[PDB]
Amino acid sequence: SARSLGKGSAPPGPVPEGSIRIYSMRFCPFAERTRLVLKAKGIRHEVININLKNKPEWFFKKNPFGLVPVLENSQGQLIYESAITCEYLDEAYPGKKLLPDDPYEKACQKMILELFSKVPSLVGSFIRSQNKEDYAGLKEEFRKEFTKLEEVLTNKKTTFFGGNSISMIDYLIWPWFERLEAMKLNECVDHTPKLKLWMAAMKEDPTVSALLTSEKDWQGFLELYLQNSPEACDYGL
Amino acid sequence: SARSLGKGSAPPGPVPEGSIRIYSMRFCPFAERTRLVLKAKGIRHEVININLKNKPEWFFKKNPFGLVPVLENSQGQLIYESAITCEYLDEAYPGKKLLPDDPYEKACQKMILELFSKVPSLVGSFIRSQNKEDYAGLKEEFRKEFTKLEEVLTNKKTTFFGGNSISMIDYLIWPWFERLEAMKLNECVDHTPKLKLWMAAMKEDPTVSALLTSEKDWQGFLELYLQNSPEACDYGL
Ligand SMILES: *CC(=O)N(C)Cc1cnn(-c2ccccc2)c1
Ligand SMILES: *CC(=O)N(C)Cc1cnn(-c2ccccc2)c1
Repeated sequence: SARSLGKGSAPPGPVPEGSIRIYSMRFCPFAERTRLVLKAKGIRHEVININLKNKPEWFFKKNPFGLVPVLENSQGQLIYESAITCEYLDEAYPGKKLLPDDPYEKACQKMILELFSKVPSLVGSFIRSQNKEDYAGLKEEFRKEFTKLEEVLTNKKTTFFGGNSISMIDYLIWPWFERLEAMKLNECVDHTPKLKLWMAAMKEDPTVSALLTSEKDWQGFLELYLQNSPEACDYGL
Repeated sequence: SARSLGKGSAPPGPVPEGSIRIYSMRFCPFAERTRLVLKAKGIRHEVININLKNKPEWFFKKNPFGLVPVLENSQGQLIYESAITCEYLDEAYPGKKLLPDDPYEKACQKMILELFSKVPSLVGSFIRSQNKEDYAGLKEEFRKEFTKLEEVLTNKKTTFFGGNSISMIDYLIWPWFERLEAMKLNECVDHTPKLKLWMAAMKEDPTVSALLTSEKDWQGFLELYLQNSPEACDYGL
C-alpha cells in the first residue's frame, strides 16, 4: 500500500466520507509539512505516494503542476501548495489550532515563513552537487539564511518560532533542518546557538519524533535520486 | 504630507489609537494591494510614503528588508509582505470579509495567488528594458502566465477569481494588470478573453476606480525610474 504509484497506474477511487487523502512522497520535505499537521491534529486520512521520477498521468488532474503534497476530500475538492494544505487542515478540522487565532501573531508566523523562503531552493541545489569549489559558497548561503532565523529567535526570546510551545511555523520549517545531518551540513548552524537548541527541542516533540526518518533511509533515497532511478521514492519499503 | 520621506528624515511619531499607519509608495503595485484593502474595508489610516531610491535609515527598523508596504498599529506592532498585510487587515477590522471564511474557498484564492507568483518579477524585469530582441520573448512569458489565469476563469465560469463578486484575490492581482496599458503590454491578453473582461469589470469597481492612477502619472514615474532619479516616487505631487 505504501509503494508509490507511477506512469501506467490506475487513477484512485473516490475519498470515503470522514477521511481525507494526501498525495505524498515519503522523502519529500514539502509533503512532510502536511503529514506533520495531519499527525499533530490527529486527522484520519489515507496516504497515496507518488513516484516523482515517473509520475502517473492522473496525478496532473490532482495538481496541474504535478507536485506533492495534494489533499483530496470526500467532496472531490483538491488543495495543493504545502503551506496552503497545512492552513486548510488547521481550519477545516477540530482540536487545538496550530496557527494562532490572533491576527498579529498569525501574521508573524507567515512573516517568518517568508524569511525562510530561500532555504528549500538552497537544499534542492545542494543535493544535486556539481563541484567541491561550489560547496563552501553554497554553505555560505546557508549560514546567511540561518542567521536570519537566529535573529528571529534572539528577538523573540522564546524556544520556538511562535512562542515557548510548538506551533504551525515550527512544523513548516522543520523538514529542511531534519535533513541537515544526512546532507553533512551540521557546521552551517555552528554560529546560530538558539537555532541549534530549537532543532534538539523539535526532535523531542512527539509528532516530529513519530515522523523521523532514519539516517540510512535518507542516504538510500539520496543515492538513488542522484542516479535518477525510478526506485528512489520507494527506498526502504 | 504626501511627499515621500528619504535619507536624513526624522523617524515618525507613534501611531494614534483608532488608526493604523501604512508605509507605502504611490506607484508601488505591492503597496497598492494594501491600499485597496484599506479602502474596501473603509479603514481609518495614515499614509507615509517612502523614497525607495533614497530610503530613510529608520525605515529598516520598520522592515529589515526595507520594502513597502509596512503596517504599524497604535501598539507599535509591525506587519510586512503585501499579501500578509492584506489578510491581517481583513481579520483585525470589522465589516464584510474580503477573504471567504470557508476553508476550501479561502485555500483556492491562495492557490490562484501562487499561480500568479511569476507575473510581478516579469513586470519588474520588463520595466528595466535591455534590448528590442528581449521584448518579444519577455512578452511570450506574459502570455504563458496570463493563460494560466485564463484557465482558472474558464474552469470557474465566474466573472472574478473568487466568484461572481469581487473578493481579496482580485485586489491582490489587479495592480499588475492596471499598469499593462502604460507598459504597452495590451497585446499579451489578446488570446485570454475572460481575463480581458475581468480587467474591464475591475475598472468599474468603486474601490479600484478611486485608486486608479492616470496614464500620464505612470509615464512620469517610469521615465524618472529609468533615469534612477530620487524624484521618481514623488512625480505628480
Ligand atoms: C517533494 C520534493 O520537492 N522533493 C522530493 C525534492 C526534495 C527536496 N529535498 N529532498 C530531500 C533532501 C535531503 C534528503 C531527503 C530528501 C527531496
Ligand atoms: C514597491 C515596488 O516593488 N516598486 C516600486 C517597483 C515597481 C514594480 N512595478 N512598478 C510599476 C510598474 C509600472 C508602472 C508603475 C510602477 C514599480
